[PDB]
Amino acid sequence: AMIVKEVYETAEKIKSMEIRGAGRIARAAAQALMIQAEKSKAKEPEELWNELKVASKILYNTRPTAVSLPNALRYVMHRVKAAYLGGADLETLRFTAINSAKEFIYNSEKAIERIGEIGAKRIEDGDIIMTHCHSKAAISVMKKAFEQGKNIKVIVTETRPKWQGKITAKELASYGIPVIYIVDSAARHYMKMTDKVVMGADSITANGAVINKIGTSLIALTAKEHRVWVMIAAETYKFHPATMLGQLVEIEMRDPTEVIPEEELRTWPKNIEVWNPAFDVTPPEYIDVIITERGIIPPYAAIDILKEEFGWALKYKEPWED
Amino acid sequence: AMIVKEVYETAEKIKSMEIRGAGRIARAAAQALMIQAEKSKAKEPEELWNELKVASKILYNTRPTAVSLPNALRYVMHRVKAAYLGGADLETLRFTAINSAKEFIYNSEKAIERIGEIGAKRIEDGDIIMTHCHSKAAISVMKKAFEQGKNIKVIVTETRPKWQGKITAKELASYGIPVIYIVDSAARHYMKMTDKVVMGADSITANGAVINKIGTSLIALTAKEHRVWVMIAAETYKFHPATMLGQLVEIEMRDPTEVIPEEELRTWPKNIEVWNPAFDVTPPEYIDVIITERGIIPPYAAIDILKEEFGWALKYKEPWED
Amino acid sequence: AMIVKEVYETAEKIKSMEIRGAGRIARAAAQALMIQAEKSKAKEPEELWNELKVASKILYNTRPTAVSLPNALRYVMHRVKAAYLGGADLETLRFTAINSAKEFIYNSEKAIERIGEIGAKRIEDGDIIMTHCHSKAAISVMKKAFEQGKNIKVIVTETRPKWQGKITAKELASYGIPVIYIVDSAARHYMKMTDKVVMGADSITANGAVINKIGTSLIALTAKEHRVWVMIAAETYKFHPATMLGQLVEIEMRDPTEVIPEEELRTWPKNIEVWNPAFDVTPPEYIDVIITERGIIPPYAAIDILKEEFGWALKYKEPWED
Amino acid sequence: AMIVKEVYETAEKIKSMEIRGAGRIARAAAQALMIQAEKSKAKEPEELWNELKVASKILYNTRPTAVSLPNALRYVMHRVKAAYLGGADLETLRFTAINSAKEFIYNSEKAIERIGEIGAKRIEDGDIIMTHCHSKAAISVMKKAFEQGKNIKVIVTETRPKWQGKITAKELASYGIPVIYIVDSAARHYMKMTDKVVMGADSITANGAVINKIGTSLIALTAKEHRVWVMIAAETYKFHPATMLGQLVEIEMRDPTEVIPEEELRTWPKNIEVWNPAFDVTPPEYIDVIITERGIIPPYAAIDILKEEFGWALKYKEPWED
Amino acid sequence: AMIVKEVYETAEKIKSMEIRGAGRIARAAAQALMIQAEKSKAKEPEELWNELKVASKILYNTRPTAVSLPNALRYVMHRVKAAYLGGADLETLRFTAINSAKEFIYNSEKAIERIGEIGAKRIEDGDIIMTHCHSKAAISVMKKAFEQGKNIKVIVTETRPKWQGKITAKELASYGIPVIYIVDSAARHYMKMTDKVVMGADSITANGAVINKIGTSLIALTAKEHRVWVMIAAETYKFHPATMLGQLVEIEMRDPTEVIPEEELRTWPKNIEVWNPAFDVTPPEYIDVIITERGIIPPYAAIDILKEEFGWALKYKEPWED
Amino acid sequence: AMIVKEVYETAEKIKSMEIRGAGRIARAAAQALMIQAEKSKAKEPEELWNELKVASKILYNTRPTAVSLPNALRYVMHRVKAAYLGGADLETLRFTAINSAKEFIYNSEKAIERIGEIGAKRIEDGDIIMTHCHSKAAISVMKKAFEQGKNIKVIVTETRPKWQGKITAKELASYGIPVIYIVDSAARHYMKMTDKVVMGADSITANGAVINKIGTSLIALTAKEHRVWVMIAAETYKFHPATMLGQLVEIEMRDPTEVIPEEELRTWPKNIEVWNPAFDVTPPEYIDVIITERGIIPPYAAIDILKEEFGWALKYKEPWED
Ligand SMILES: O=C(COP(=O)(O)O)[C@H](O)[C@H](O)COP(=O)(O)O
Ligand SMILES: O=C(COP(=O)(O)O)[C@H](O)[C@H](O)COP(=O)(O)O
Ligand SMILES: O=C(COP(=O)(O)O)[C@H](O)[C@H](O)COP(=O)(O)O
Ligand SMILES: O=C(COP(=O)(O)O)[C@H](O)[C@H](O)COP(=O)(O)O
Ligand SMILES: O=C(COP(=O)(O)O)[C@H](O)[C@H](O)COP(=O)(O)O
Ligand SMILES: O=C(COP(=O)(O)O)[C@H](O)[C@H](O)COP(=O)(O)O
Ligand SMILES: [Cl-]
Ligand SMILES: [Cl-]
Ligand SMILES: [K+]
Ligand SMILES: [K+]
Ligand SMILES: [K+]
Ligand SMILES: [K+]
Ligand SMILES: [K+]
Ligand SMILES: [K+]
Repeated sequence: AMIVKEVYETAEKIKSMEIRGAGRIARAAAQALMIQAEKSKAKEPEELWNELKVASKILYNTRPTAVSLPNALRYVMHRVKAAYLGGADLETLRFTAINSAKEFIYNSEKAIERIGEIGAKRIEDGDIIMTHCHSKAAISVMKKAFEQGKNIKVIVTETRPKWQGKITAKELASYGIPVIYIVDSAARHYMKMTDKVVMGADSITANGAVINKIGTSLIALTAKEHRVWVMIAAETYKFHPATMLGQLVEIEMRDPTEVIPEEELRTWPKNIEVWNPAFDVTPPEYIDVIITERGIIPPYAAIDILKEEFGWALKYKEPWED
Repeated sequence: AMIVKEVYETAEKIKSMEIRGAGRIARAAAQALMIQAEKSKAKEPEELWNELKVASKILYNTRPTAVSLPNALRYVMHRVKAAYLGGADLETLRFTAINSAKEFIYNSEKAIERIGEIGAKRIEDGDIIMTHCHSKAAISVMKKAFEQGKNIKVIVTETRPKWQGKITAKELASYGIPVIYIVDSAARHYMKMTDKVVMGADSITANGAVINKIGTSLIALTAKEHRVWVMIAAETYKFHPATMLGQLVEIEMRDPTEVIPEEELRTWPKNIEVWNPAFDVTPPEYIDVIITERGIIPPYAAIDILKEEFGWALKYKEPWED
Repeated sequence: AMIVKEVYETAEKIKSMEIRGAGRIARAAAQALMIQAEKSKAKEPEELWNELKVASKILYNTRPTAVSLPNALRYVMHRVKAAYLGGADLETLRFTAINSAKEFIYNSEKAIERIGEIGAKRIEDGDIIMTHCHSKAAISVMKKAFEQGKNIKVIVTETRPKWQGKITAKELASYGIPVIYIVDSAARHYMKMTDKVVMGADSITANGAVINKIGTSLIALTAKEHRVWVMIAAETYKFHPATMLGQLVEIEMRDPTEVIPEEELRTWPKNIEVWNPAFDVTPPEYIDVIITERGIIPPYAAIDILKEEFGWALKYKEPWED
Repeated sequence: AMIVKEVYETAEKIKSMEIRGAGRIARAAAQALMIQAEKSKAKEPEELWNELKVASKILYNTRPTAVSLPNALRYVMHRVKAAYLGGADLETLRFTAINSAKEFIYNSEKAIERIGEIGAKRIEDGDIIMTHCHSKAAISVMKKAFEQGKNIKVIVTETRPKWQGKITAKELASYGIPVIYIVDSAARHYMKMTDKVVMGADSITANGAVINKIGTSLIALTAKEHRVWVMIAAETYKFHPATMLGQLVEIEMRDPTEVIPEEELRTWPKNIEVWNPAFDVTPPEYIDVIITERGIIPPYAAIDILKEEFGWALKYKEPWED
Repeated sequence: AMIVKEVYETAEKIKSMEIRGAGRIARAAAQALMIQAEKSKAKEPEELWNELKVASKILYNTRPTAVSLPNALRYVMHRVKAAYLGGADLETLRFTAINSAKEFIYNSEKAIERIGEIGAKRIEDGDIIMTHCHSKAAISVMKKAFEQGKNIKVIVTETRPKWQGKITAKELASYGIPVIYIVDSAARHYMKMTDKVVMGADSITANGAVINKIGTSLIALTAKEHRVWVMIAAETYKFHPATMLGQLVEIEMRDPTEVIPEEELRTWPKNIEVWNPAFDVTPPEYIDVIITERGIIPPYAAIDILKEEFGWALKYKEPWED
Repeated sequence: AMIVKEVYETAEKIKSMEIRGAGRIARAAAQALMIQAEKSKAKEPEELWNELKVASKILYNTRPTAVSLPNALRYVMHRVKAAYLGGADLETLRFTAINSAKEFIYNSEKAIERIGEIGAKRIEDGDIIMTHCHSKAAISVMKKAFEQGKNIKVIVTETRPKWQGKITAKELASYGIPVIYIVDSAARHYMKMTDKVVMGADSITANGAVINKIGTSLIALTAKEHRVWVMIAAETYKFHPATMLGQLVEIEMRDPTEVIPEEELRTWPKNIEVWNPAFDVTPPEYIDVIITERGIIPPYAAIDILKEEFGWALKYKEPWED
């Protein structure tokens, strides 16, 4: 297949984390499919279809843990598959792909804005909020509550090894929100003064577990310990359909040099191994609510989001497979 | 008073953490008093006594949290005080100081070796041990168990912000112990595969609480969560006499530029504050045993170590005060 | 608008708690809209519509915490509103108000009887049951169990500050049920002998939390500590629609002189503040089941009752608004 | 009245536990109805209908606790009853009974197979799995994970008093799976080395509680203590519809001589009573997932399985009742 | 036999709770013995000895639960008994009684002062403290922290049925301390805002359990739930020696008319029983420290206080017994 | 050495468990050293010393887990050793062996009686008590309570694999105590009706952990879940000195054919391994008190019993070593 440059570059940027965060990765995948479709020099429906399948596979094979990425490719490719198999001609097939992409992208933006509005109602004047990593859905909540006049402060954890917390601290301070920045290890120490914990998600499973940046689960555990509300801000496309049929979520292991720079690491002895898991699993007993664009649910209702939105597709193969 | 150079330099090195770890800080303080005494050009007992009081105050005012430092100065200064007040002449007073210092220093070395031997009996062939920071008492335990032929591995957490875990990983690997190095945030994720947790202490309180490097308490919490043994390796001079009469232990707050380098931090906006607590408090319910040079105790027997060894001195003022 | 006397009187009696209990308040509110529609001297539909709107606002601004009140008002006014906007003449609009209110009242009564039949199946012969406040729904359960010939005893807590427990003790004893009356403080001490706890609700939230009379959450906490089943008897109109989209339930703060009578309180020093929250929040982890007129549910299924009964109205404004 | 000997023999064998296991019991009851219908010498539909009702009652009165049995009888009898009341003639009613019986049996076999395929995806290479009693649904899970090439080992508890664990041990070993066999008392002692607990169910209630062989609740309690996953493998026909309306599940008390043999027991004095409950109740907080043939659910979604499959029947009497 | 009216009046006042609080009751008993000895018209030592024994018995039979009372009687009577049996003459035995009484009283006053000084060091500036009942030992703590210039605020629970919280509220406010006054039921609701719980004790047992005013156990349970420190301020004479040898502490059941006044209660039907326990048992896992006049201890060191102070007396009968 | 027949026989009977129970084993071991000293035909002290050493080694290499055995051996042999090294002639050494052994036996018997008197004070009229295995110390408690006229019932668990519970059930019933006999698996199911749990010990460690018959820790876990008091009746010679200096208690693994009789086990597949741990470890958090002959202690005071009774011997070698 003739795959445009933009697919390869998007995929590279997803792998190296120049494009990061689960929502954004998903939109970048949709965007990459859109562009494959705009620029295809294919002449028959079958050549575009083959290109879109191949592009989808390229994009799916970047980072495994955030289900947002394949849910975006499915959103597009289910619709493209149905049009192709229904006898669509070339320009019809192209436009199904382009318009599906745009639609996912728009709904993603709108879901995040609505999660903001719903989640902000739970934030109260004077609240100290602790967060972790950098999540646009969680930030949407904190930004909105501040826009409503509530005087909040946010405790931002630095989020080793990639320092996502620096992104969050700078962004929240740019909206005028006072920030306290701490190392991850200090989360129990400051949990007494915290009123709420607001974090994002990469995948949410059928039984209510949340997969999110390495350390989330520790934060949640000590939050529960201290009876501090744990709120997870997550779009419907963070819910993981394959877990309904027993699939385990793969935890991505990333390069040890994100932890210890190559310069330093090559001087270390062989009998030291560096392990660098980028995500951990938080069980539902430590989460009080998930804030989606359709409402607040307990984590044990994740299964209902999945049955409503994604169950239908589980009988079929992935829409990009042969 | 005429204070020798070595007192000022020791104190500076303690403050900047070029001399670090609670045991070592204490020995460096004893050592500094020893040298003030060796080199004093005082002519009367009262001039040396005044110099030793002043030196003690200099040393006490470096870092507040590890009670090892004042317990060492007390060990020396109680003995010096009693000799001075008993009418000691100059050379007698000098030697009381020098010999007391040496004695603390020797007993410290021997206590750590014995903690090693006692703690190693609790480590079993095949054990995966998790640790935090860099503690010579904890390391003594792991080194000894490896010397006994037990095939162990150690999970070393990096210990932000000062990276003490790098010291530990390199030291344990130099003895031939296989090391797995992880960020602090990954401690819950790897707690399932961990058999034992072995950490040090800076201060242990009357009710059994352990004050140790920022993050210890999170590690302990998730250890308890997973029914993983939490063992604290601590010399008797880590027990904190003033807590028997209600004293709270001060948590040292260190410079924000240890978290975010000055180059980067000066570019950040004013409405971000960086908080850098160097220690946290682990309650006794999350500790299974303390390994001292006199045995294994439950954390609730800390009070007995204190009553035996230090209660006597609480009626009196600090031995270096006027 | 020409608001009839029974509306003002009902509103004063809800406010002063001469009419109290969440179900009874809701039925009284529907009865008041009923009497307004009956006696209105309106000539136009637009005039009666406007009277019912104003009556509704009066009734809604009485006590904030029990969502039964607005759910009753909505039940009548969604129906009145749809009639009005579909051109109903005067007598059609009138009958729609009167009939919808009678429907609400009749369904409320049947729901309570059915809650009793369902809940009584979980009560066993010889059971000691502890309750709190005065809940018609909880009493329905206990009364039905006793009529089945189960030999029960009920421990009734006094329920400060308003003494609702006196109502409960005399009601149960007048049905022939043996009663043990205790102070709220004694709930842990007698939890060892209790087999079941049965309490009502004022509001149940999307995440499964139960808002009920101050003290409820303490009793639930210690029931859970002791593995004593906590059952909340509640009608579907106790479920709180706005919590689906993030709203917090307002906790009513009633007058200090309910706690300390005015004649005593005026003599107390100024630096004493009396705080009188009329409700607390029991988290779903301390509740075993909610008994609704449609069946036994776990508390985390509250979101399903809400989705199916109330979710449709949330995109619209309140049916009594301009 | 003219009941074939296969109905009586099936009943005897259920009661004596020659036919045992909840799914197998349900298959054997459907089969017994099948045979009554095939061999009936009835000449009129009302007479066949009577035999099916009497045979249903005889099979229902065998063992109380596993709801699979009545759910099987209902599956056949709801269909038979609708055909009888719809005017079906003899051969039509006969066929309805035979074919409904056959479908239940075939659905049961397929459901156990699908549970295996779904549950096996949760099992990872190198897993130690603990199980209890003998459950074909739990075994299907382990058998499929092993066929996928996962090197698992299974800890099998003996399961007093009837020794069902001997069946499990010999069966898993015949498939190639290594087994560690222990007494029920040792389950906490080996919970440290276990990665997963996989058990079956007799009845699952509307609140998510699982009723299973005596001792299950203990294993789940200590598994929870240790953060070991508890997975319950259970077909939809193990869900108990009467619990939706408050019914308590009856715990079967079996003969004391299963505990102590008759010869020994008759020598014991009369102030010893032997108590032999065959099942216990595990609360939903100690269960991570239930694996049904429709997917993985949190136990709190048991109510959703009940609503969509069984709720409809609750307004009617039992299809075998007069 | 010739008992002075002050003994009888002291006893009446203890029984009616005109003299109340464990420490005050013990002081009043020592004082009553003092007065019997001062005013005795006995002419022989055996006759004074008899009066002291009879008066001890009368004071012992007033209120059972607070061990301070018998410990005060023992303090005086062990000394009196050793003087009588050592041959003391009249004036010698008289003086032994007077002076032992005086020492107990003076030691009690000093002990409460020292508890204040020790406990106040645990209180930090800005602390919200919750308390229960009226305890002079707990109040000494708050009063001293305020005198040190810590801006504290105290949540005082009303303490039904005798309203001891009104004493506490008015007393702390008279010292300048702001008070929030609430019903006992609201303790969980305000536990989120509380930094510390500070209560007293009637008896502390050999296993670390604290027996204190009804409701204490509830407050400690929810404090533990919230990670709020529970501190018990208690003199050494609140430790219960008979528990070392297995004795159960008797929980006083007081008149029902303290709960419901006589006038109302006589109108109630006979199938209502009012139960009025005046104390409950808080287990040691819910207590962080006991603050004695000898220092801070974990509750598990209660046995050490008992061993060193009281153990000696357990082989003897009560010093007032024949 | 000329070892008498009774030593070899006693050692075989400990090994085969014809002599079992930790206290009884200890008394049998002392009785065997006694008989060796009685019948020895030694001529020199050095010869008898050497016989007693060898006899001791034989007796110690029988069963490893109950420290009562070596503590008995030490009791006799510390004394024999000190006599020998202080020049005792033949008859003096002999008498020292015989007398020390008789002293151990007499003190063991008195300790058990006294444990009974102390423990029975914690048992109340109407109590349901659950026990496990067969512990003379626990039986002493129950038997004394029943002789005081407390109307108790005892739930006795069968205690697989060796059925020690049959011994317990018949012993208690022969004293007139009502007995309910159940399988170990049923302990959680009947924990709701139990008021107290009373069990023995084999070894108690420095950190407060109790090593007792397999299953003990499970019963303790669920007692704790249900707030049922767990009391361990144990003599001071059940406390384990070497744990003070870090030693782990060896858990005895007994023969697989205790679980599955040889005639059945030889027919089972090779990939089944039967594991038969005779003991487990109950952590101190699940124990309320230890009842020793010196009084009630919390489990965390085990270290005090050890320090005062046994600590002195730890710097020396075992008194039967070369
Ligand atoms: O764990 C991360 C980022 O992972 P990484 O940095 O590894 O992509 C974020 O919390 C989620 O992705 C959700 O973010 P959002 O709410 O922005 O979707
Ligand atoms: O918390 C630290 C180091 O603090 P820092 O790096 O701030 O000195 C170590 O665990 C203890 O000091 C004990 O170490 P040791 O066992 O070596 O005394
Ligand atoms: O909290 C209360 C009463 O509040 P108040 O007395 O302040 O109105 C009752 O438990 C519920 O309202 C339920 O009662 P019911 O089941 O009767 O609706
Ligand atoms: O409790 C038992 C057997 O009871 P019994 O031995 O008393 O029949 C099994 O775990 C379930 O019945 C599940 O079995 P399956 O998964 O085979 O249905
Ligand atoms: O329980 C009470 C009072 O009981 P009552 O009101 O029944 O006497 C107090 O908390 C303690 O007695 C401590 O008091 P203090 O610290 O004053 O000794
Ligand atoms: O664990 C057992 C017996 O082990 P076994 O039967 O394997 O010897 C008993 O509970 C203790 O030994 C205490 O018994 P006692 O209190 O009688 O010493
Ligand atoms: Cl709310
Ligand atoms: Cl051990
Ligand atoms: K907090
Ligand atoms: K582990
Ligand atoms: K109970
Ligand atoms: K495990
Ligand atoms: K708090
Ligand atoms: K119980």
